[PDB]
Amino acid sequence: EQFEGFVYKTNKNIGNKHDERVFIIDRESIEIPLSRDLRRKWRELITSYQEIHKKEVDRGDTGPSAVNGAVWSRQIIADESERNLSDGTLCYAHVKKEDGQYKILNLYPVMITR
RNA sequence: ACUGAAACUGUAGUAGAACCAAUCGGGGUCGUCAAUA
Repeated sequence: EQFEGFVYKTNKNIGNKHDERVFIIDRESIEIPLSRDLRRKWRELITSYQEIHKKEVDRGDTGPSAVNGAVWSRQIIADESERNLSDGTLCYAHVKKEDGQYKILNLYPVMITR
């Protein structure tokens, strides 16, 4: 198939990780209102990612001590610009179907998330 | 069409009486962290 879209390149965050993912915008798409609730949740979650390892990042560790062959995930080393959910920022959305509608629970920077 | 003279603003009087630098706090202890394939 031929597709187009964007690449959600994070980094080699895990030792078994081989691939980045790219968002096949060429096809089906669904738009959902961005509430202020999801905005604060993102900022709080991304603050958590960036603050938790601040000591490890500042002392110059290239990746988390507990996972070998791996480097900081994009959201951790990214700036506070990442912490603000600005126009065209890429995400994973945690979603379910209810009342016949796609409810969105959270926005997450990675597949298996904090 | 003759300058008055002479005279300590001084004497007595404790910036002091009362007031707590003090109240609370085991030098203690477990699972997280990373995200894909």
